[PDB]
Amino acid sequence: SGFRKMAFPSGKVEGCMVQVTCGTTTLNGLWLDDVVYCPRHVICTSEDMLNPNYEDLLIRKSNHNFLVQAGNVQLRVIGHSMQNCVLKLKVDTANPKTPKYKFVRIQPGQTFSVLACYNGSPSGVYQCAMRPNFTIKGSFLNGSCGSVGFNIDYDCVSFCYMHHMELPTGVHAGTDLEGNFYGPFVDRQTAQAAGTDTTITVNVLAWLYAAVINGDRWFLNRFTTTLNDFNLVAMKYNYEPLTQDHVDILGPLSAQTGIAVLDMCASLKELLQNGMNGRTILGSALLEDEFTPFDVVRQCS
Amino acid sequence: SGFRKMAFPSGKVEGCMVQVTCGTTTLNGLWLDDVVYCPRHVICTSEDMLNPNYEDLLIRKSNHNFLVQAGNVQLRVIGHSMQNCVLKLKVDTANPKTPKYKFVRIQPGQTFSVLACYNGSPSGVYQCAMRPNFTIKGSFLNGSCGSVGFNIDYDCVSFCYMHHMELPTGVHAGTDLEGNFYGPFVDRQTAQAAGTDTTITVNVLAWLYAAVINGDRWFLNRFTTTLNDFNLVAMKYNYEPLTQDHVDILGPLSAQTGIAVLDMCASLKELLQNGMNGRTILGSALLEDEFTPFDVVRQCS
Ligand SMILES: [Mg+2]
Repeated sequence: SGFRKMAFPSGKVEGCMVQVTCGTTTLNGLWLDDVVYCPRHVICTSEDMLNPNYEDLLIRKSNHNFLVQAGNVQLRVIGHSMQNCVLKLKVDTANPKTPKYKFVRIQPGQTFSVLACYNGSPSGVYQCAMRPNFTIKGSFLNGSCGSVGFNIDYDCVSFCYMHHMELPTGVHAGTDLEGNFYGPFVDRQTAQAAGTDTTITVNVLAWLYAAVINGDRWFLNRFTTTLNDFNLVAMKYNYEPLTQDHVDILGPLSAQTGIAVLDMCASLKELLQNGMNGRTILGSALLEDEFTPFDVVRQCS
Repeated sequence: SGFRKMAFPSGKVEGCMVQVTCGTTTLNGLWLDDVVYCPRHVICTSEDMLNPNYEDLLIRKSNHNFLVQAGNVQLRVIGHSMQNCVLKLKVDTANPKTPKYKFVRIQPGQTFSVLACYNGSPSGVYQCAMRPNFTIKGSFLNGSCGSVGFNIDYDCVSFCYMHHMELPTGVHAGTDLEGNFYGPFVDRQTAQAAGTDTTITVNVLAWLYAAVINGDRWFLNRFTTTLNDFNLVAMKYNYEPLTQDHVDILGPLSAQTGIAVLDMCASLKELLQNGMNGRTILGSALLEDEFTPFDVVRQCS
C-alpha cells in the first residue's frame, strides 16, 4: 500500500556523469561508450548567446579546447561533432560503467526520473513528466545543464531528456539525446515563452484508478459520459483532450477495478465541478497528473 | 528554479542490495563489508509470525538455511547472529562496492531517501520523512521488507532505516540498522496501529521559505507573532510545537529572504485559520511538511 512519486534508482546514470569545460563554461556530460554528450551551448561565450552560429564557433575548436573530467580522471578528447543541439565528444576511453542503454524521444504526458548534476557530480533524483507544452517542471540551478532524464526498463536505461535551459516562467526546456528540442524552443537567449499548460487527463484518470485499487471510492458516481461530452467539459478546466488511444490505454486498469473508462471520466467531470470538499485522494488535495497508466500498473499492481 | 521532492542519488546503496531467502520467505538484505543485514523475521513461517521466539527459531537454523544472492552470484553464509530485530549474516566475501558508511538513528521530522527493492533488486527511490508517530508514508508491496533508508553527507552513506512491516492504515514501520524499531511496534503479526499523527511545523516553515525563494509570495503578510502565541495555534491545528532550536535552525532562510521565523509563523497561522482560498504554494493545495530546513538550503542554494 501507499502511493509515492517514485524515481528510478539513479546508479546506472551516476556512473556516466562527467564534467565538460570549454573556456570558462562548465556543464555536465553523459559518458556512454567512448562518447560524451552535452549541450552544444557549452561552446558559447557572453557574446554568443542571442545569435550563436554554432557551426562557426565549433570550426574554431580543437579537441584539446574541451576538458572532460570523469571523477578525478581527465579524459582525452580525440574527436568532436555536432548533432542538432548536442555536442558529441569522442574520448580515448570507453566508460567501463556504461550500462545497457538506448535513446528514446518521449511524447507529452510521459514521465521520467531526472538526476540533477553540478560539475559532473550527482546532486539528487526526482520524478518528472513532459508537460503538454513540451516543458518540464524540474528543479535546476545554474550549472545543471547536461543533467539527463531517463527511464529504466528492466536493466536498459532509456535516456529521454538532456537539460539545456530555464524559461522565464521558471520551467525547463531541453532536447532528446539526439539534440532535438522538445517543443518550439531553441538554444538562444532570445525571448521565448512556453505555451499555455494543460493537465494530462489520461494521467489523472490512471491515478484515480490507482486510488480505487488502494481502496478509495468516495469520488465515484452513478453516471457515465460520452467521450465527446467529457472533452467539452474537461477542456473548460484546461485539461488535455482525451483520445480513443487514451481510452484504450486505460483498458487494463478499467478491467482490474471493474469501472469502465467512461464511468471514471464521469467521476472526473464531477470532481472538477465540486472540488474535493476537504478530502484527499492518495494523500493529495489536487488531481495528480504525473503518473502514467504504465506507472500505475508498475507501482500498485 | 523549481522545487521537487528530491532523493539522494541511490547508486552507492544499489551496490549493497542482496536477496535473502530462508525457506519460503524471500526479502532484501544490505551487504556491507562481509555482513548481510536483514529483518530477523526472515526466519519465520506464517504460523511462527503469530508469536515468534526468534532466539529459539535461530538456534534451530544453520548457515546453509540462508540463501544470499548478490545479483547472479550466490554468497556463502559462514555465520549468523541477531542484534535486536535485525539478523546479521556473516558471509565469506566482503562487498567490493561497500561505500564509506555509518549507521545512524534519525529523529522524527528528519527526512531520508528510501531505495525500495524486490528480491534484492532495487525498483525505485523516493524521499520521505520520519513522521512524529514514527511511521513512514512510503510505497511498498509484498517483497519489499529489508529496503533501506539513507542520507549522503559527502561520499559517506548514513543508513538510518530498514523496512519491516506495513500497518493497517497503509503506513510503514521499521528499525534503524541496529534493529531498534522507530515507534511502539513489534515484529509480530498482531493488532498494531499507528498513533494519531501531527504536522512537522519546522518543515512546513522551511517549505514556505522554499516557496518564497521560488517567487511564490502571496501568503506573506506585515504581521509577526511570538513562539508562545504561535504554539497555541500549532497545538490547536495538530502541529508539532515550534521550539527555539527550530527558529535557530531556520536562521539562514530567515536571513536569505528577509522574513523572520515569527514573521513566517504569522503567515502559517493565517493559512491554518483561513486556508489557501483557491491558491496553491509550490503547486500544492496542502502545507508540505517533508522538507527539512537543510533539504531546502541544499536544493535552493
Ligand atoms: Mg508576516
